Amino acid sequence: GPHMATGQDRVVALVDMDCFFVQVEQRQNPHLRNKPCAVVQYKSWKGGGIIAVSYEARAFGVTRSMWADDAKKLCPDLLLAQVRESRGKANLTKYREASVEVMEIMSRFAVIERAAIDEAYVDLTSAVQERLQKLQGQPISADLLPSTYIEGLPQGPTVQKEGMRKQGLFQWLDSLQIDNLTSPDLQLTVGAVIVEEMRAAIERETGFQCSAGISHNKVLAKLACGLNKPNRQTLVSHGSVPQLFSQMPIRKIRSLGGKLGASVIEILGIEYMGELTQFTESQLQSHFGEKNGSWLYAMCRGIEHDPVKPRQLPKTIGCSKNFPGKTALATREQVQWWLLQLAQELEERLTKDRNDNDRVATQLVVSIRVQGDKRLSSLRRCCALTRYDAHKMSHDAFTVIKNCNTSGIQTEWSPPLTMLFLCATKFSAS
DNA sequence: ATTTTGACGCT
Ligand SMILES: [Mg+2]
Ligand SMILES: [Mg+2]
Ligand SMILES: [Mg+2]
Repeated sequence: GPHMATGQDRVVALVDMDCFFVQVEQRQNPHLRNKPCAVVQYKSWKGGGIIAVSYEARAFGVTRSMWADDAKKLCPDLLLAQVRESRGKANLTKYREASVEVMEIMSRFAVIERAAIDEAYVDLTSAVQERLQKLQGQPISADLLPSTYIEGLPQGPTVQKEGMRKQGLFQWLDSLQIDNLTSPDLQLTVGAVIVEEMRAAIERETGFQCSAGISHNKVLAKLACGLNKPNRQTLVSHGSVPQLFSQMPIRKIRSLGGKLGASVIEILGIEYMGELTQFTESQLQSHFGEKNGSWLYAMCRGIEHDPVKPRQLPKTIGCSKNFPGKTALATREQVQWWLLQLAQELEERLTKDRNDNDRVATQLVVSIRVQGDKRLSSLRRCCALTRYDAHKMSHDAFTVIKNCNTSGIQTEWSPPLTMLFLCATKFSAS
């Protein structure tokens, strides 16, 4: 009891831009605003592959990883914006630059960890301490939390969505003990006030709306963020965890959506995160390894210690192209031309990175796939990156892969290549 | 024939 650590030491937020690439295109083209629309890359094969979907289009069943032609079957009025194509390939620069806009706003409020192009974790512990001092024991008004849900409320003894939201927030604020500055529930509540202000700043200064989760760690913040989308934020308190986890499929927790979570389900014969509490830490370690076992033992109790890392910039700058079916590169000239295209985009992005961020990549990673291999990568080789020169980088990549050609013939490349990937890594200050 | 990314853990 008195020594049971409860994982209530931090306030952590996860901010997730709503249907991000779609909003970028809708800001640029007002005709797309408030319409079923999607972002598609390429157009020739089946109308293009959808990679982002507005909530209006999601209502028709349109999803990511859908061909545009099939999406149009579900949603005949679906509007489409195409990813830019440069040097023969999709180019995501517009979305990377929009991401920078949002990340730089978030960084004015607190230390952020860039988790993906459209999401960042925020460590709000210190900001919450400061705001609690500025308030002077003053109660927190519902008006400070106009888009916040309290997960698990209302409970106990209106039929509209905003009405339920307000009833739950009222119950929460009515229970709060605002005079105890060390109360974790109060700390989370102030965190949510700050996140309201952060999301308001993002929308005012970029036009982009986002959702957010506020809790005591990254996994719960991420889970909370998805509970009320779009354009809303959700507070998941420590006390809400038992009910929340009692019917939460294991695959919904970050890192359990794949083979490990499937093994948890199969080996333990359970379905819901909360069912994990009935195993000892040693039992979970025995099935899933020392680190996974300890992590699961604490996580099913709502506890995790993974820090919000101070990293606003990506650690790698990469570019890749698949060559599916019959487009597979079967000649040396082909391989060299496409290595050059990838290397030129990489050089452009690298030079911009060096100017903006005072750093230089030192390693070039080359990865290829050969036809007939279920693995995403068939071969991954590194070499030195000493000069931001596209021709040199393409030559080096060719040098490190050229012995993969099993063909005895001079030009022909066998087996044909279905993927090329150049990645700049190992940055150093400059 | 989703494609094009990005981070991290294992050995
Ligand atoms: Mg996201
Ligand atoms: Mg998103
Ligand atoms: Mg998504």
